[PDB]
Amino acid sequence: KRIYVSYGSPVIDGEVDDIWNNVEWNIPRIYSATTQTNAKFKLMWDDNALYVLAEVYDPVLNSANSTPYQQDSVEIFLDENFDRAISYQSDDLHYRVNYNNFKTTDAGDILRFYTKTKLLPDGYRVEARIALSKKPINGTIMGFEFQVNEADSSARRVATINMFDNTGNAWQNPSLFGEIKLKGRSDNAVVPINP
Ligand SMILES: OC[C@H]1O[C@@H](O[C@H]2[C@H](O)[C@@H](O)[C@H](O)O[C@@H]2CO)[C@H](O)[C@@H](O)[C@@H]1O
Ligand SMILES: [Ca+2]
Ligand SMILES: [Ca+2]
Ligand SMILES: [Ca+2]
Repeated sequence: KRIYVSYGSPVIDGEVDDIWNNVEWNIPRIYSATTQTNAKFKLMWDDNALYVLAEVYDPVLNSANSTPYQQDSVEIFLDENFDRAISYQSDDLHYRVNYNNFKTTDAGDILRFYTKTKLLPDGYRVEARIALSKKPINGTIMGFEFQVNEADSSARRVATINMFDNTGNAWQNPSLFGEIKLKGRSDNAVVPINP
């Protein structure tokens, strides 16, 4: 299915901008296995970028495994041109950041990826910017996926949570991503914001 993304320009600092409160939480509900770990994320776009704000409830944080996706982490997938190819094109993106803000790319220039995290009681927050290369406009559709890796005290991934793909294959297959449609940018810009 499809998430409608509002226009707006958050500050990347791991803090919840006022403007995030005007936008709805998306709840990923596709669990590989049962787990106490849950998550929610909000999206926003501006002329230059896509923005993700993710909160994970996860009582045990682990990143001791040297395999990135075997650490408690979130992953963001983007099919920017909306090709929906069955294998990764050169505009496809697959990014990951752990609760300590350690970033990895599986596909795409990591110079486009800017993140902050914050430890919360019972979990963590990720706040992420992805620089877009196609100038987005109202009505732009992109393919998107969101994933949480849940690791336990044995230093190994024990579960995944996905928004859209239930088949383990988003890392290989962009056609599996869901859809985001960008809306809400004014046609006139601003004028004089009066004092
Ligand atoms: O199914 C094993 C497969 O995993 C690839 O790792 C994936 C991971 O399974 C997935 O959940 C996450 O989205 O992305 C990584 C992409 O690295 C692994 O790299 C393959 O060698 C392996 O066959
Ligand atoms: Ca912020
Ligand atoms: Ca693509
Ligand atoms: Ca965990």
